[PDB]
Amino acid sequence: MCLKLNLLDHVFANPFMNAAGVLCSTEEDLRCMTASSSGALVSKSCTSAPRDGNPEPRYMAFPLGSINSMGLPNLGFDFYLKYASDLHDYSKKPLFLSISGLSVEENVAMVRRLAPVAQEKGVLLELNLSCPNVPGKPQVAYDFEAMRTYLQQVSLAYGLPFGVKMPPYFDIAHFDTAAAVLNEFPLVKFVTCVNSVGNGLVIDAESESVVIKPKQGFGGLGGKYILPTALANVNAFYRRCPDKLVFGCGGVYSGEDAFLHILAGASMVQVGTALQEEGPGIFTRLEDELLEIMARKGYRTLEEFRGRVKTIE
Amino acid sequence: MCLKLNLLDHVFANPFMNAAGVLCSTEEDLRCMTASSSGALVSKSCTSAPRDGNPEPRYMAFPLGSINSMGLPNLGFDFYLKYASDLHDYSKKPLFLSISGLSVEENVAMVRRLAPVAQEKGVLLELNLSCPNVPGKPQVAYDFEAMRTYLQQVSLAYGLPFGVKMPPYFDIAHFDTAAAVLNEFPLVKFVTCVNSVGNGLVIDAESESVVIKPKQGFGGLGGKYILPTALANVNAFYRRCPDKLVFGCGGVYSGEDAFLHILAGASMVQVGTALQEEGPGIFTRLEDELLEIMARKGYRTLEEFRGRVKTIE
Ligand SMILES: Cc1cc2nc3c(=O)[nH]c(=O)nc-3n(C[C@H](O)[C@H](O)[C@H](O)COP(=O)(O)O)c2cc1C
Ligand SMILES: Cc1cc2nc3c(=O)[nH]c(=O)nc-3n(C[C@H](O)[C@H](O)[C@H](O)COP(=O)(O)O)c2cc1C
Ligand SMILES: COc1ccccc1CCc1c(C(=O)O)[nH]c(=O)[nH]c1=O
Ligand SMILES: COc1ccccc1CCc1c(C(=O)O)[nH]c(=O)[nH]c1=O
Repeated sequence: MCLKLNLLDHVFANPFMNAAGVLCSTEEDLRCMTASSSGALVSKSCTSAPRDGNPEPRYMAFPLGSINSMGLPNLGFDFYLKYASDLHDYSKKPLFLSISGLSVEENVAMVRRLAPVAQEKGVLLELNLSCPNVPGKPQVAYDFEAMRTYLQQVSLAYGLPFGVKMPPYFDIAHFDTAAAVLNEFPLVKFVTCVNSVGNGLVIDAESESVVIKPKQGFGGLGGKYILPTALANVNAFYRRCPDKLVFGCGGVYSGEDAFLHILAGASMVQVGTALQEEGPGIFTRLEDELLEIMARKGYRTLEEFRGRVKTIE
Repeated sequence: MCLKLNLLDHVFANPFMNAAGVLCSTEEDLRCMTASSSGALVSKSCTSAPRDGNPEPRYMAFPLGSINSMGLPNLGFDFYLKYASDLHDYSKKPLFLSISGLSVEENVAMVRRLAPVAQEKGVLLELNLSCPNVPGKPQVAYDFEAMRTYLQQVSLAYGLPFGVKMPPYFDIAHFDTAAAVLNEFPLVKFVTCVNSVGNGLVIDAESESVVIKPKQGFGGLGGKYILPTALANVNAFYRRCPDKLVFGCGGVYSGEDAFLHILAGASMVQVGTALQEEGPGIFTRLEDELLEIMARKGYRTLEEFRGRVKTIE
């Protein structure tokens, strides 16, 4: 019985990894993720220049999940490119590098310089499209014309297989349109579903106050709130993009939740809120828990059940 | 100490009512809601002709909420219009009728017939701007030009104050656009935020199956999963639509949850999943709980805290 996978010309001990943003901003964080039992890691979504992000408090967690308006804090592209080129030990596990430029030109600038390190070292690009562009316009992946432009320019600039981090969608027409945009780009080899459920609002009853400072308390939701949303997106893109991989992200706290993601179509399974809350020991727990469900069911490998969710009649 | 309020030229014993679709389809259901302690009731969204809806199972509930793809089952507009005009006891509480025609023309035809009953009896119109999926196009409230058409045509055809049931939005630009549409229409006097979080997917681990039959298991989410989404929409439209009332719906299981909705800006507070699961007894509990939290805080009226959620400076 085993959790091994072989995809994107890399070998993974198990499907688990951090979600971009969690335990991945500093060298210390990336060393910690590398030392963990995860099957891979992704570095913090970066911009060309370092960012301090938004004022605190900017993340808060609760029994059913988390809310954040971090402001994209990160150490800048050059730091994560150096980590990929010179510091990461690729004998331990594969590395993804997430980029999240605030314009198409910023993305292009970065991926031009990532390319030779991807080619030589095998770091894998995740492009965040659940990202602001022009204020007053929707985020990139909710603006299909912008999304197409970003994908065309990054495809041309980078020229190697990459993946994309998607926001959740809520309307069948959007699933259809979004997947058709993605399927225009052969270099998009994996699709990570999902980024946060956007612009939720947590209010504390005792204090009568919102719980984060930026955006008058509005921020993106993760955790137990979003697992059925996550599963729907994984399965919608799994069905619509038969020549791509889907990676699942949202609401994973247990091996059971991972099993559901995988039944929906997930290859890799990313862990955000739960990892932020529990720390990197979560990965040995998730592995044990998933193996125990597999043993009970008689499944020996992940491919035996991946995408095999049953529908009714 | 009592929770009685006046809105829309009606008096309400308390801000609670059912959410459209729950406990409101049949004459029996409407009589049960009328006999309850709720401050108001709303009828099942209707079409011009009766509908069977989708195959069963089409609703399921879980500790964190519910999923549904009912398919707009309803007894038809003539039945609900007769209920409003002949059967409802207005001395007990106000009645809202929800309309959800499958085209603008169908909505116009229903509202032209409702108008004189509204004038004579004081029934209130809630226009549902959510739709079965049509391939190649989004739900009406996610297509802003379609929404503007619907509202223009209904406003002209009806000519009296009405409200609109909205799906959740997840993007700040979308809140700005949606609210600007709604503010073009002076007759839209209340906005109900929110309908279900669209097209989630619940999967059962043991059976490895989806839990509802229609739409390959996809359906709208309610209950605990959606409370921060609901609060965000309530507050976003409360801030954007100062000349309208906002009715909150989503995630209410307790008086504290109602208190959060009202802090965010809600005038009435609708109860869907929790009502389906607990039954109409829930209304007495919710009242008791809300009054208890008001007493502990020193609030004597709802106006004292409605929309007064605090932000961090
Ligand atoms: C503190 C925090 C920071 C985040 N930063 C990013 C980011 O920089 N890039 C990105 O793609 N997603 C980011 N996300 C989103 C997560 O990658 C993930 O998509 C989301 O939290 C849902 O997964 P979960 O339910 O496991 O939390 C962040 C999430 C959190 C909680
Ligand atoms: C079984 C069921 C049927 C529903 N039917 C409708 C409907 O006919 N019209 C409508 O406006 N909303 C309908 N809804 C949505 C609810 O009114 C409500 O917006 C949603 O369930 C979120 O509230 P909750 O978290 O309290 O469940 C339905 C919900 C359920 C669970
Ligand atoms: C400036 O970057 C923003 C701002 C608001 C919302 C989302 C982003 C992109 C970065 C990001 C953030 C973030 O830094 O707020 N949080 C997430 O949950 N996911 C993300 O992808
Ligand atoms: C989201 O509304 C839909 C979805 C599919 C088919 C019909 C509708 C409108 C009626 C409705 C339904 C429904 O009858 O399925 N369920 C909801 O949660 N909200 C509704 O407003």
